[PDB]
Amino acid sequence: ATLKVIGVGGGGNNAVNRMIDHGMNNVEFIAINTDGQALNLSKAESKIQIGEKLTRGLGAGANPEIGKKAAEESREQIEDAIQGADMVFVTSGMGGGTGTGAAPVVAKIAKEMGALTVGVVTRPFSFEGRKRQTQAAAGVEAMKAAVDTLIVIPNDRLLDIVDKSTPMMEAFKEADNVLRQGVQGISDLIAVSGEVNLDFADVKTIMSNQGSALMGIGVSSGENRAVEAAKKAISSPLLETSIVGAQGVLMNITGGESLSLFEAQEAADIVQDAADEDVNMIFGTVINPELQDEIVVTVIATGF
Ligand SMILES: Nc1nc2c(ncn2[C@@H]2O[C@H](COP(=O)(O)OP(=O)(O)OP(O)(O)=S)[C@@H](O)[C@H]2O)c(=O)[nH]1
Repeated sequence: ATLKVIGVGGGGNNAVNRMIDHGMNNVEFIAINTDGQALNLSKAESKIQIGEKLTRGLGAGANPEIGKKAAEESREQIEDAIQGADMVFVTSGMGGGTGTGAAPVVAKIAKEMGALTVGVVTRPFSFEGRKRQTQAAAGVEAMKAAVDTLIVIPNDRLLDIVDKSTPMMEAFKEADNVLRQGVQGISDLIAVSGEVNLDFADVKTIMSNQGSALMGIGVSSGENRAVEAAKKAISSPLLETSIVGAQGVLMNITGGESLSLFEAQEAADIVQDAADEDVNMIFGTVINPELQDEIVVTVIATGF
């Protein structure tokens, strides 16, 4: 199953560049922008410049109608770059001109083409003002009605989880953790055949046309290693929705040879309780003898 990560706008490409510098293998990146000046500094193995005649190589100057029309008009090259993909993550800063307008349509392209399409967008800092927060909003709703399932990140939460000293690029990286977690997690299920296996059909089942989504990976060792990992796993302070009310869950548990039944049940109960609802849970496990004292819980939860 081939996974493609698509940045749309400068935000999206920064997202991409950081994720490359982090090193993610067996995921194919695509950078997409109106701004040529940007794309020239992207590390993406594949780049697509859109709205060329609309903007002559400049960004969309905070009118999304431009990013929209731009992409809608470079559809065919986009499609060629997409093709061969089973799942696509569409990543974008909402509020700009390019992202807000083009991103909803990259994903609508991606959905019609048949891909399982996950939106991962940022809402902007309150300090960017009301007007941007509203353009951002319009984007997010287009993105919701355009994808299978959407992840939203109000940028303001960074200010809540950062200390007064943290460089800006660090805060943005911490926001990247969401995308990195989903991508690494799914990539990992797909690549490994478990004792109780999860595969891509399960991903399709919990993620197709489900609205809001949470994606986590939690890692821990110690006494309560399984409760602690499942608790790390299901908890971003960076999201718009919590886990509560979830209606679909896919959950994988990876451990060494001492992975107990009792504690697999314990992590699964962390989750099942946490939704506060009768869930459709699909459950899987992997015993990786390399792993010594630590376990990793991968959780993907939708249905809000
Ligand atoms: N969290 C995070 N947010 C970003 C980043 N880059 C931009 N943003 C936010 O996302 C929004 C849009 O990002 P940006 O890439 O500048 O828009 P654009 O679509 O490129 O807009 P334009 O070039 O046509 S004007 C901005 O309002 C900003 O708040 C980033 O690297 N990390």
